[PDB]
Amino acid sequence: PVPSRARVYTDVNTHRPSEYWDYESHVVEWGNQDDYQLVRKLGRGKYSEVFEAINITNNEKVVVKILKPVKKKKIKREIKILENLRGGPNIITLADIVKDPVSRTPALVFEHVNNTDFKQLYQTLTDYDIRFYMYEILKALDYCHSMGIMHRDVKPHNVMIDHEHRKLRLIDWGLAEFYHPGQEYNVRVASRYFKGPELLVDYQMYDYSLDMWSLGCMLASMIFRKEPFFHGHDNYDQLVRIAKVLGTEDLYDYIDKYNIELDPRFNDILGRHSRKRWERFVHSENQHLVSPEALDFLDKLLRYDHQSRLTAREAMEHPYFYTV
Ligand SMILES: NCc1ccc(-c2ccccc2)c(Cl)c1
Ligand SMILES: NCc1ccc(-c2ccccc2)c(Cl)c1
Repeated sequence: PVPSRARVYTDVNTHRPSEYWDYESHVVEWGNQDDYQLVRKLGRGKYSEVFEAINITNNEKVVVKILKPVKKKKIKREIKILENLRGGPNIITLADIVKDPVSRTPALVFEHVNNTDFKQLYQTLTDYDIRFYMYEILKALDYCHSMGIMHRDVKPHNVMIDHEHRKLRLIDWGLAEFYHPGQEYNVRVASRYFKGPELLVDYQMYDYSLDMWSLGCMLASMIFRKEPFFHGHDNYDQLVRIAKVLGTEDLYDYIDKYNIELDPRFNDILGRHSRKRWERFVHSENQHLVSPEALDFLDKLLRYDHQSRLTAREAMEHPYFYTV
């Protein structure tokens, strides 16, 4: 394959000492698990259990994410990234890191967010509310990309919103990684519906722009009330769903530009598809959320070529946000 490099924040890690990005060498220090009283279970993740808790020293609510220690290197990575990003705009705050002695289990302690339900959001949110929260996510992405970090798991479940206080936090940094120009990354990242074409075609030299594709998927589902927008049933079918909207001609131009070898599993499923106009997804139920500025902004995010997508900073300057 042909090499690629990010158009922005290309060398931010190159120009910092190893301590910043070498998470494997990072020394993790535990807090006191006895400072936290678990209140209730909030839910269960792939390799984690999330609880609402009280910090008994200051009577503040916190969230405790109990990790199933499957890979130590991955836990060190999440911790180092959370420490590096601590205090950034709309980044979840890691308040503490604790361990249970007997069970020998690590846990991350976060600021608590009174999360407004997803199904309770996409019907009451206005055109303004969509622009407002999209801009809040862009603040978090431009910040983490400026800090040389790709989130790699942008999706609705990883965006906590306290609607009453118009407060947004980008969470679950467990798949995040440091961007190093020329580095070949694992493509088995992000959640199916939000995976960029780069991942689906096994193009490893990707960058922060992967997050901009995921953001585009979120925007499309919100303005069109079609959740998820690209409904793949497996990773191969996910590319077919994208190709049914973006068309197969541009898919091959992308493969040719980067000299990508297309997996034989695509042979019988990809077919031939024209490019669809964004206006065809407009209906009576969603027309109050769609505007020419909304469709122009979406068109500039949902592009096969990872290099041709708007950066988070370029996205923030789009006319779609003139009212926020
Ligand atoms: N003081 C009550 C209590 C008990 C166990 C844990 C715990 C569980 C798993 C991993 C780390 C800590 C915590 Cl956070 C609090
Ligand atoms: N935690 C679920 C959820 C629901 C809706 C949105 C949203 C809101 C406005 C614009 C785009 C997405 C987000 Cl960011 C998260």
